[PDB]
Amino acid sequence: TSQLNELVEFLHSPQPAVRQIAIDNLVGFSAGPTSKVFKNDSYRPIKDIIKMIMDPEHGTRVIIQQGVTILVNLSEDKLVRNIILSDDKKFLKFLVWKIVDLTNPNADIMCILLSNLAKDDGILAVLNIKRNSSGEEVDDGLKLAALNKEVFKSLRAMDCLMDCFVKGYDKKLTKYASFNYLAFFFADISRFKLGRMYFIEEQEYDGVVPISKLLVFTEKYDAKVRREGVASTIKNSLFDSETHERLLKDEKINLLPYILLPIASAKDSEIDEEDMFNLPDELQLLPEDKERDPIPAIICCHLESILLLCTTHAGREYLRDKSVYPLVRELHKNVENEDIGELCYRIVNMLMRGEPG
Ligand SMILES: [Cl-]
Repeated sequence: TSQLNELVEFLHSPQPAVRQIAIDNLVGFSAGPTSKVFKNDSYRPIKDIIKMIMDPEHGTRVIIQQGVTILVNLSEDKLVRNIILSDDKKFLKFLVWKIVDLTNPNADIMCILLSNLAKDDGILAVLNIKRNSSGEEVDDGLKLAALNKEVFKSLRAMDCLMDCFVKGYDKKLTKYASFNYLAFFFADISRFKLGRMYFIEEQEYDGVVPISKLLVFTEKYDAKVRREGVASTIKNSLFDSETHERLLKDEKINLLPYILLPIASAKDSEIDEEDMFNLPDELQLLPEDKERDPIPAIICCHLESILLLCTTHAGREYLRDKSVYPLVRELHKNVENEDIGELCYRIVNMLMRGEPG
């Protein structure tokens, strides 16, 4: 196929029917070598597609679906992501409020787009996106749908996205979405200092430290995406060792048990009675079928978190008192994976150390 260049220009035709036909024929070419065409004329096609998606009148279910599909494919390019975020600031606002709209059938692929955009630090703007009110509202030419007041108590976008992920798993808020890929969004945004601070500080709308609301999903073994993203979010949240003592000893957060459960097993582990007594309550009287997370990369991520918590003496004391060493030892014994093994002994190397001077 030759002259795609002519076809892509019809994306900014004044006639809706033309735009409709153009994007319908272009979505197929957004994957693979032919995707180069969308970067023609300083990424004009991408700007046009964004304009099409946000159109309150002509932005149909299909056009949004096809438009977002294209962007998802093209968002692999750093330069494309830059256009999506900075060229027209309102799109990111449009995107996050559409995800929160529980009547939006394209919510999940929008979560995927959002998670891809989180690779760019421009994503940090999300932390500042807020509404004047719930209920229908106009904002910089955007028609924001009314918030469901029963489930969304905040006017801040980040809080609402958190609500979707925490309460919307297994289609519990919408028949259209489970918001799994918000886990990757959380993972990538928590890499940045300002993103990390959201997750480890108490928020106003519910009076809860956000990272605590994600911990339960470390054991959701029918949602690999959720486990992966949450694991990385926990790890990123522990970047500053000066915050470790507070986070570990906050009983409302109860952080440690949800890092340890994925590496704990009922069948394999040999742990003394005295050591078992010191485990967190959640780790005792495990069910007989309790097994470790089978995916090594997830386990290693949990071990990286434990290793981070070994940075301070107070941290190491806390981990030792909770029988983290026996747990790590048995993991080392029973899971023959060199990456896991290496991390296990790095943790022991730290827990072997006494107090500095
Ligand atoms: Cl999954």
